[PDB]
Amino acid sequence: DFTVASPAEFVTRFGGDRVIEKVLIANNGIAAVKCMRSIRRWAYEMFRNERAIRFVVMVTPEDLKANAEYIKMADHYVPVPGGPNNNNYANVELIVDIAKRIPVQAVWAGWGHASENPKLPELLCKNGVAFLGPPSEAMWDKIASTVVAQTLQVPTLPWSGSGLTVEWTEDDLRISVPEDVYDKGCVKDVDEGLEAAERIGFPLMIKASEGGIRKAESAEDFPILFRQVQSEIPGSPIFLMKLAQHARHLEVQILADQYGNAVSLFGRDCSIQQKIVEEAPATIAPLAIFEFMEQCAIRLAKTVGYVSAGTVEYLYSQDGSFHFLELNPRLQVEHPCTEMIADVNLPAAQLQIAMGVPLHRLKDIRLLYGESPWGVTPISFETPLARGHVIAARITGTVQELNFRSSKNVWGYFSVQFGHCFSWGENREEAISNMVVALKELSIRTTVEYLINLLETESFQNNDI
Repeated sequence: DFTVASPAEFVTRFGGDRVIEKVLIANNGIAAVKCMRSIRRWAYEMFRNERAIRFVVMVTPEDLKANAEYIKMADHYVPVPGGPNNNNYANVELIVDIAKRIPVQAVWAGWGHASENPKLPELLCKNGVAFLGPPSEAMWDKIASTVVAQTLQVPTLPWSGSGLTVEWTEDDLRISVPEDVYDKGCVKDVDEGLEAAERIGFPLMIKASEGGIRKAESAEDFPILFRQVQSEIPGSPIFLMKLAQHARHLEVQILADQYGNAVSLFGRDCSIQQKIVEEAPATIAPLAIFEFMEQCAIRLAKTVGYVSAGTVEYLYSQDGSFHFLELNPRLQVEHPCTEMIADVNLPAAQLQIAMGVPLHRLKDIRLLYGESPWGVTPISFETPLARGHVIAARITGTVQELNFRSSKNVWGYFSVQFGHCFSWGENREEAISNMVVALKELSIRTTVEYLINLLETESFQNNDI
């Protein structure tokens, strides 16, 4: 019930600093379709015009030949070289050239391809183009980020850099890891390798940071395996990190604006492991523990100057301990789980953030926090209940939506085959049951029998680790 005439009017009235009305999508397949469907839906709601934000897509010969849906869906497309993605979707220089020549005001890369390449936002920024994602400085490996996490009192697994911290009360006058602290997290010799490994305990991983990884069971296996890592990527820093036991992958979803505000959007639990089944919210962890995880995730995001959507990945074990793995600096294909339980349109939030709109002016965010939809006053994101429950199951640039007649709260896609079904319920029990009902409709096979067995076992229904 608050609408405006155009993107320029929107940016002004909602406190932004940059008009974005045409976006280049450097991706194909489901990413491109979902980006467009989500932002057009928001565009319809904000401007009463579904095409107020225009989309240009990049298209390979392969995608054209298959007549991929996202091609005709877009308002414009640009043919690009085929072959492996270094020729097309992951080619930063090409993405940037296309973006300047059209011109568009922003690029969305979604997941895969160049989405994790710092050089993309950097070159886009150099050239006056926005990125729907974190800035290059934010996005600027496992050794440094783990040191940054420890500096901010986020728990990490025992590793060759355990206990390292950096100078930080430098305040919101971006953190940085000194070359000299970085090295103490590295093992140079088999000899100092073995010493570090005796502090850490076995089993542990030996990892080339420029990856080149071996699992080591003992001090006797260690030297052979360490030499193998060095042979596989010569010159790389090597670090050691302890394996985790009786553990589960969980994530906190984060959304940050360009003003140092960041909020969590609950998170996700991979309850069957690649991920076969993913769930939102992560009910495996007691709420008090998960909110502490959220607060750690948020502090990390603010300190590195994160912008846009991102995931903080954790391991969680039966004994309640959790450990930071990494901040995955992009939207993920499983994001509809989060959108559903939080009622947040994530690609549209990414767009609004790229136009300079603050978090507290994002309507979905205000409503999530029980505030007026169109108020202007800041919100304490430190001082919401999940909307039901979602199970996402992996089933196994053309995109076919999945067709449910008898099953109700279920949707999905597959593409060329792999896809997901997503099932919502008022609680976990109903979400699981709706999923099983949908898979049975799907079965009129192999993937469905595999999943249905999974979902029907007591261990899963109880959510054991």
